[PDB]
Amino acid sequence: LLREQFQNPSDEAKPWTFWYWMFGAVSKEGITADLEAMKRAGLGGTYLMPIKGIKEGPQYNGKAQQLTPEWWEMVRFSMEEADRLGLKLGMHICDGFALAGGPWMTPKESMQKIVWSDTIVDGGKIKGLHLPQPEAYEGFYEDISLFALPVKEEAADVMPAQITCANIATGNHIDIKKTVNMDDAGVIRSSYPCYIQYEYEQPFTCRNIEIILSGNNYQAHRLKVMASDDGVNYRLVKQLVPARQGWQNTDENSTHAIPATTARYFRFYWTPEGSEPGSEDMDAAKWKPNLKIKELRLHREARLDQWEGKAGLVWRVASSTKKEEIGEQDCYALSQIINLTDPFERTLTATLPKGKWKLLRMGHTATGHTNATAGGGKGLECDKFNPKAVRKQFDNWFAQAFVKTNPDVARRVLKYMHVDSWQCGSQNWSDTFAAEFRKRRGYDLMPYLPLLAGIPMESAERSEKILRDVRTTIGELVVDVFYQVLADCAKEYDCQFSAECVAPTMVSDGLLHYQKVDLPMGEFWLNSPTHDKPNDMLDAISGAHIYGKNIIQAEGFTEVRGTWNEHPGILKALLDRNYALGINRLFFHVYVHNPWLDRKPGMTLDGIGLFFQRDQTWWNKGAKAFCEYITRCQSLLQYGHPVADIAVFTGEEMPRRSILPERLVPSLPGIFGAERVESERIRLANEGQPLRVRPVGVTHSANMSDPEKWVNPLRGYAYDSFNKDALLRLAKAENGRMTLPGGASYKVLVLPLPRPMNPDPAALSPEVKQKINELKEAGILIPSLPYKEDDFSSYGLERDLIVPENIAWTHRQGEQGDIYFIANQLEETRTFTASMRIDGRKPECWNPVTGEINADIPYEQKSHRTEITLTLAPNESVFIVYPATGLEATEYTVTFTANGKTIQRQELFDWSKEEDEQIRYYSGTAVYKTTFRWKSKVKEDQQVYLNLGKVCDLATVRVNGIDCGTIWTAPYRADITAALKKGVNELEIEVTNTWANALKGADEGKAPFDGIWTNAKYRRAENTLLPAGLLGPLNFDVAN
Ligand SMILES: [Br-]
Ligand SMILES: [Br-]
Ligand SMILES: [Ca+2]
Repeated sequence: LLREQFQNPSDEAKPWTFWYWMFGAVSKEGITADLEAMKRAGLGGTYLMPIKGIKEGPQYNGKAQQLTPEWWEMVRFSMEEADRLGLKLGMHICDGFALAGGPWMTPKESMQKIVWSDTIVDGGKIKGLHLPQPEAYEGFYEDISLFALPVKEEAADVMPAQITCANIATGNHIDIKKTVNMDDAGVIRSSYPCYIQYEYEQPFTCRNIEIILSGNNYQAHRLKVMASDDGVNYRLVKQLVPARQGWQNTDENSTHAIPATTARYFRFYWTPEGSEPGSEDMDAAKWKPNLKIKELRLHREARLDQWEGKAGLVWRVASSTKKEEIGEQDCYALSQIINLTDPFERTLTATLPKGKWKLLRMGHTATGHTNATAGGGKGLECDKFNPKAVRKQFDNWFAQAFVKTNPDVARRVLKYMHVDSWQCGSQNWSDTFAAEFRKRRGYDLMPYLPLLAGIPMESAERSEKILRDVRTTIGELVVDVFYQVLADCAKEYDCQFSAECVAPTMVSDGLLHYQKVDLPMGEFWLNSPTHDKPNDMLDAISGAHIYGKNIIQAEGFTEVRGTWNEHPGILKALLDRNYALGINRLFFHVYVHNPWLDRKPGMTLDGIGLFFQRDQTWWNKGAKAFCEYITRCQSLLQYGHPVADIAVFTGEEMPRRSILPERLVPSLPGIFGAERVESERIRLANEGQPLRVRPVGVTHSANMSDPEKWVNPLRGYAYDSFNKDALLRLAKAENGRMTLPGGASYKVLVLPLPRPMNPDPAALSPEVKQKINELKEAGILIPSLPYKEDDFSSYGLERDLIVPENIAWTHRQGEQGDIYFIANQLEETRTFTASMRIDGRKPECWNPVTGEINADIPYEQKSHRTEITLTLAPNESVFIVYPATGLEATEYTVTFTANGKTIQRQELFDWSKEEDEQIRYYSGTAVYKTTFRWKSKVKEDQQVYLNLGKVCDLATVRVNGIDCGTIWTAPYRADITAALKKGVNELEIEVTNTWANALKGADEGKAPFDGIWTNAKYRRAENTLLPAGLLGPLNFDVAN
């Protein structure tokens, strides 16, 4: 029954934590203390993951380097203690937090890429010729083919150039030293509009520019190319366009094609005007809009536009190459190419026709990626397309946890196998790739292998059709090999399989892998706009919904710079909007193991939060009460199936992933509303490229999308993104709706306009065209775009929930009835109407903070909907469920637990404004004791609240020794009804703040007690003491 799930939730409803072991510094005494704290807070389990080793942190004197006998003894003891306490465990598939590496992997067994070497020679008879050796990682390299291409032009690929620059920006304060300049090594820097000029001795013909960088630089890809024969009259060649790109973009340079241009002078003009704001698919646009280029390489030999990404070496999306850029005469036919593979530190002997020929020697080598955050378990990443390599990774780490510990205990407690978010670049080859390509795509890749160096063949269109097939195959192999093999291994060891995202680092369909896993998992960050991953969150939730996975996990509260002012009151709105998106099992990031019992707050992940661990000031009472709210919420939010009326198709480009709401605004302007259309015009215009600092010390693009401003963006409908695999393999028409196994059922199917991640757009395959037609004939609404009405009520599809803005919500339904989660996102008390798409059933209001149920709230039935009036306090949330006078106190005694000080006061006070330093700089818990008089006996159906006024930051209330609650969020009041008596009552309130004030104290030689230490170095920029204590005033509230 719903009422007993809410009141006595199951173990599946409890949140979990990540548990990080730092630098091999681990102790048994800390393990016991940590696991007991976790059990007392009400967590269900933890994922044990060690991060770095003694080399990275020698000062900590760690005795538990990964994979040593001493380390395995800590893992065994942890398992033993988890069993005693009734907690469960998981571990990741490698040391560190990403991804699938270890010291047992050789270069041959690691991720592979196609590499090559060039040389030009005269034809006729060739004899014992040595060829240049391609890139070989640690000396590993293997030949595949050797091609001979008849040169298109005899002139050289590059020529010498005199390089100069010129500032063109005028007026006002222009820091003259930040105008364009070139250093000793040729590196070009600028913060103001400028040109860079290349002068050739004789006219040069340029077909593309290879842009080479030091790190990332969005602005480098926005140059405007101009050319001149006479040194004064210049003509426009091309405005360059940045390719879509993710945070791991540095493994390859970028080639921008132009129309073939013969000139003595090339000018590259730059301005920051017209820049796009940062996002997950233009990651470098997050950073300051300054220009920085290591080298521009102007090439003569023809190449496809942005080929590095199109060959799958790196995660990128760009437009197909225009005919103006690569025409018939720029491509090679198959009959022109002479394959010299058969003719054998090797040499070549054979004979060519007369003329000059390019000797293109192709092969493969390792990409060079490692599980970089590992300690003892660090080495090369496994080949993701090789099933024996993938199995080997499993056997050498995760499988060993059932052998090198106690095997019977391991089998009871270690029930979860995790793979985290991908951080190992991309790969475009393996020994099996040709054959896999052959079965799946229906033709041979091998004669076309020079496409993977960007050398065009037959036509531009034909070259790019095949390169898309290479990319498609890459993504298919991530799922059918790496995930498939790991899923077999997990089932063999009786483990559940959780996984986070593959996008935006590895070429993939970002949703596709979620079919092979039990527990899709997303990520959401606290106070970290440059590192948040809302598109990851939508990949995991969309994947779960379309592939029928009921439990959706999330790595929550990850904080790029923690500053020790975080407590549960300021985490609630963040959590609730991610519940509205559709997660239902939270994993806290992060609980770090503190091996010392006399250092507080102790060891952290170099100051990366959330600092969620036993030595937090608010752990004992605050972590517990938060986790109780979380468990009540998650009991209802795992019930039944989620409701979503709209499916949005993710297309046929590669790579691909779920679609962010902002990118749908041009398709559905009516649904989003005019105010959203207008605010988006202004944001994307991005006038002045404004900067924001958040957190302390992280300067970034101010107009980047903020997920807090995208609550209920379709104004009462919900959507999932939806891929070709689900369309072709799972979708079925039933009663005018598109259904999928596991409970998804959509009335609308959107085929969005061309968009930044699908700009061509990629043509729909005949099979996709066929299924869409079928679904349309069966009653599924395929709207005509742009869709301009406010909603879909014209077609019989009303909004699910009608509420005002800044109200986050979700809807679940099953045999026992319907549930709406409704949450206030503002720091304001608000009263509003909520209108739900439910006809003639009685609603109830269930309160997740307190566990109270009000089964008889007022409501009105109107036009076959149900309306209620809700009052929500700041950040307050509620579930709507449908079945099928001043205090007058004596002298306060206030006792500061951590340092034993006690004082006597008549009036309440802010700790941070006291003259005594041991109070002024205090962080921790203080116990207030007083008495008050109650006039009359408590009547029947009379309810009394003690209102606490302003609490900094949480308070537990006790009346005549009876616990009346831990108060951590609005409204700040406790129900004292049952504890009251006539006469004098005893009043005790325990109040706890955050660590900020004590750390500022300790930093300045004014620590308020002994034993303060942390490796977390970041602090609030403001340099102020925060408000602290029970500020009041205290008041009674009597009602019925
Ligand atoms: Br870049
Ligand atoms: Br897009
Ligand atoms: Ca992650």
